[PDB]
Amino acid sequence: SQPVLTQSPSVSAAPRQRVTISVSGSNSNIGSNTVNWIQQLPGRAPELLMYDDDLLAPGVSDRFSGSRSGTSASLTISGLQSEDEADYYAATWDDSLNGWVFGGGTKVTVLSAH
Repeated sequence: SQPVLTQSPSVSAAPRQRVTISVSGSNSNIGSNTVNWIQQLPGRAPELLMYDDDLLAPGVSDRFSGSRSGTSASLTISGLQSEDEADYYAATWDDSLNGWVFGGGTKVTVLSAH
């Protein structure tokens, strides 16, 4: 009974680098409905990060940006910081199911030299 939206896989990346997370859906969801991005920090509850495709929730760093076109969307993290290490989830409405649908989550791991 898997998540309906398809996100790109979990990724590791170095501090200060950029990462792009992709999600695809279909006409019934992302095709005609805006996307929210949810961030779940380690040991914390999920929180809203971006909403209505490209808007920053209160308190969210301007290093995040979002986009949507056709049946896909993306979240871009610029100047990656260790505090960005988290699970990221796409969410949207689906008119054929008459309910909210979600991606499976993308973990962003931030590299450390130890």
